[PDB]
Formats: sequence, structure tokens, C-alpha cells
Amino acid sequence: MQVLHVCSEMFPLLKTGGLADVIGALPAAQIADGVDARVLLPAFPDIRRGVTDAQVVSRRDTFAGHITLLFGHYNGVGIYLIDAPHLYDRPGSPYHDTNLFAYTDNVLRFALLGWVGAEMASGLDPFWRPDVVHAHDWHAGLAPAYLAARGRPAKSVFTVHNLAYQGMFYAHHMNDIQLPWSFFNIHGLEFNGQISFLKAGLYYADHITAVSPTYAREITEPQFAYGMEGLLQQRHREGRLSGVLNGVDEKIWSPETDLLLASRYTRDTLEDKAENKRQLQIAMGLKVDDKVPLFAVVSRLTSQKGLDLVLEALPGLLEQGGQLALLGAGDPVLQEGFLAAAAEYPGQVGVQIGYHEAFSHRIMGGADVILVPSRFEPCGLTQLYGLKYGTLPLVRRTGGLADTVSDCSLENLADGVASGFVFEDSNAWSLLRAIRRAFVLWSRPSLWRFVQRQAMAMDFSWQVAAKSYRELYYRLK
Ligand SMILES: Nc1ncnc2c1ncn2[C@@H]1O[C@H](COP(=O)(O)OP(=O)(O)O)[C@@H](O)[C@H]1O
Ligand SMILES: O=S(=O)(O)C[C@H](O)CN1CCN(CCO)CC1
Ligand SMILES: OC[C@H]1O[C@H](O)[C@H](O)[C@@H](O)[C@@H]1O
Repeated sequence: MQVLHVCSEMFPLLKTGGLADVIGALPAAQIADGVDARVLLPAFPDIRRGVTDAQVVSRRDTFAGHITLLFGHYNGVGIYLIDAPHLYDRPGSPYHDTNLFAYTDNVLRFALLGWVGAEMASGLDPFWRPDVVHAHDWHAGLAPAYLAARGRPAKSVFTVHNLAYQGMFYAHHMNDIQLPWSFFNIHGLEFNGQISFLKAGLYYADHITAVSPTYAREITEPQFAYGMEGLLQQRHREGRLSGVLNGVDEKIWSPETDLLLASRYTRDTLEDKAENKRQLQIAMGLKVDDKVPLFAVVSRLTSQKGLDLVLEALPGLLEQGGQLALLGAGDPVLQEGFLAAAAEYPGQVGVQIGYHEAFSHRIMGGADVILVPSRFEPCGLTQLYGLKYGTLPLVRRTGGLADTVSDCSLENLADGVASGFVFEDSNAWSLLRAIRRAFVLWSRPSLWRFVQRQAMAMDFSWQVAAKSYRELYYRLK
């Protein structure tokens, strides 16, 4: 069984969010579980420099110009790179320029990603050919389309990590991407009078996967599908939609071995976490105080994440005696709002705007609560990281958060199953109730400790996830 993942990022080489974490860990899990998994990525500078043993497999001409297909290894997994410097050798973000504008040739940059994914099924590499092309998110959405147009020389799975990113391009670009014009149809890749790469992935794949069981159910609803629900309802009825929960990479997210921490610790030695908290407070400019709960955010700052609710809830949180440490980058309204909060409440609110990989570990390892009040959340990896680090997740019951966190209710505490704090509605009052719940449990230190140890007993394993994908791949044949 040979599988090629087609995607635009991979931890630790290039990361803008959880997708990178997935691609960095799943393939090695699949190999352990008996599937020859390989990865296809554009040769962005950071990726190209990480894969030091990469060799030439072939040169091709393409609707988007020439590629050199490279193959090397990273952390033992086979990595193909699309070297096309005219498309991919640009600084910063893979998706947009310095001014945060999408590249004007994005249609070509990502149509090419899908195209190479599909070519691989036809022998682009004379030495290896995937049985299944596994495409991730809109960026790779054309791969099942090129496969369909070639008579499906391999099976395809499409996994949605986030349905809110649709890969919308003007219809005239059908001219530029070498797909049958007949594909521009509602029974095809057309969506609201434009090309959608997301629609393409959803429509042409043999099977669609979402990144949690409940997100898979949610995307059949208008509220979470944004127009795509009709397609998704049909694919569900056909038995072509399913949810496979993400795992966590233990090599990197384990307080037991985390080299980025002031102090390592375990489920049975949580007293060793205290030093991380002290150093976090010092680093953030917070009052150094072990009697007070430290709430935390590590997050992209977009409306998905419900962090406007945190801004609203903040006075209530501070009034009860809590602290907030935030790390994040995104909407300037959010950035400025949180910066204003830190200025207004020095020693109670610490804020760091930007992307800081190492600093997220020090927050995860020092904080008491991780706020994930998402409006929607396909999976959420930060709350899984919180569980593992005994930093109790406070979450909205939506998507993967609904699948992974158990509220501190009477039954859950009595059944020994409670692991965090759950609220229902996307408003600050509903959030503030879960926050109050946290303060109440905080006032009972041995119950807090009991919930911490249950959080740390939760297991999110890539090799277990691998087993589900494997069933899928064999089912498709
Ligand atoms: N500002 C940041 N600095 C460092 N890491 C971040 C930052 N924002 C998000 N992350 C990381 O990116 C990943 C986010 O994944 P996830 O919670 O699945 O949400 P999303 O993929 O929607 O961003 C986590 O590993 C998280 O720690
Ligand atoms: O905004 S774009 O559509 O131009 C590019 C991406 O969709 C932005 N991302 C990166 C991939 N994503 C998953 C990150 O884990 C969603 C946000
Ligand atoms: O699948 C990895 C990640 O994909 C997307 O970025 C989602 O926004 C996030 O919830 C998920 O954890």
C-alpha cells in the first residue's frame, strides 16, 4: 500500500498552523502501521533547505512552466519537492506576499501542486507510484480533479482541515489550468460562479475525510459548510464522508521530554511544572504568584477562534483574580485589542503578538488553563497539547473540541472522566460561566489535580489514526 500526501506545509520545515503538525507526524505513523507513506510539497525555500539529501527524479513542462521533481528524506520519511523557483522561491508566507496579499499567480502555484500529485499516479517517478493520492485542504484540491480527467489511475482521498478556506479563483482561469472545460459545472469544481479548489477536492475525491468525527458531521450543515453542504450531504449518503481524529506528535509535545521547557514533568510529578509557571510570569511581565490561575492563548487571531469573546470576558476574568498570557498573530483589530489590554492591566495581562514556536511550549508548559473558545474548530491541536501538558482546556463544544474535552460536570468528575471546561454558545456570558467553573475548581486544589491527571491520561495517537486511514485506503483498493 503506497500513499502520497499532497499538501503545502510540514512541521518543522514550514508551519502556519495545525496542518503542518499533521503532515510532520502522520506519515511516520503510517509507516510504523504498515503503509508506505510519502509526502509531496512545493519547494518553498524553508522546505528546500531542510531536505538536504534531495535528488533529481525528473524534469517536466507544465501549464505553469517547468518543474524539477526532487526526492529526499526528512526524519526518515520520503519527501518529494516541486522545485519551480519562478513559482515557489519567494520569501515569507507560502500563501501571500509581505503586504498580506495573496500572490496573483496562486491559481497556478496550487493548480501545479495538484497536477504533480496526480502525475505521480502515472509514473512521474519511474521508481515509485502511489496507490492512493491523499490530498489536504484547498491547496491540493485539484489533485482529485486531474486524477478524474486522466481516468483515475489511482484512488484519491481528500481531507478537509478547514472548510472556511475555499480556494476561489475567477472562472477564466480554466484556460490556464489544463482541465476539461466540462469540469466547470455545479457537478464539478464550480462554486458561486467561480472555480473552487475546495469544491474540486470535495467533488472529485473517491473519499472525503474530515479531521474529527464531529466536524465531519458538522460540515453537512449550512452553518459550517458555507454553501458546500449539499455536496457533503450527498457524499455522506453515498458513504464517502468520514472523520478521523488527529493525533499529537509526542516527539515534540510531551512535558516529559520537552527540551524547550525550564522544567520537564510528568503526570505523577506535577509539582515540577511550578517552575515553568514562575518563569512564564516573569517572561510575560506578570506578577509572580502561584495562588492565582494563569489562563493562556496560543492562537491564530481570526474570527474562527472566538478571541473577541476573550477580550469581552477579560474584566470578569481579572476581577476573579486570574491572569492572561496570550501569544498570537492575525487580525489587527485583535492584535491591537489585546495589546491595549496588556497596557491597561500590566502584571495581570501579558501579550506577545507574532509567531513564536519555542514560546508556545513555555506557555503550554507553564499555564494553568488554555482558552480555545472557537466558533468552529475542525480539530484543534492546542487543546490536545493542553491536555497532555496538564494545562486544562477551556473550550466551546464544537468540532474536534466536542470530541476531545470532557467538562468538569458532576457525572464526569464521578466517573473519573473530567478533563477540562466546556461552554456551549459563542458569547462572552457563556464563556464567563466556564471561566467561573475554572475558578471554582481552582479553589479545590486536590480536585484540580485529579482533573489534571485525567487530562494527561488522554491519548491522541498518530499510529491509532493511521489504522483508520489504512482501512480507508484498502477499502478503496
Ligand atoms: N502565534 C503562534 N506561535 C506559535 N505557535 C502557534 C501560534 N499560533 C498557532 N500556533 C500553533 O499552530 C498550531 C495550531 O493548530 P490548531 O490548534 O489545529 O489550529 P489552526 O490549525 O486552526 O491554527 C498549534 O501547534 C499551535 O501551537
Ligand atoms: O488564506 S489562504 O486560503 O490563501 C491560504 C490558507 O488557506 C491559510 N491557512 C493555511 C492552511 N490552513 C490550515 C493550517 O493548519 C488554514 C489557514
Ligand atoms: O488538522 C489540523 C488543523 O487543521 C486546521 O488548521 C484547523 O483549523 C484545526 O482545527 C486543525 O487542528
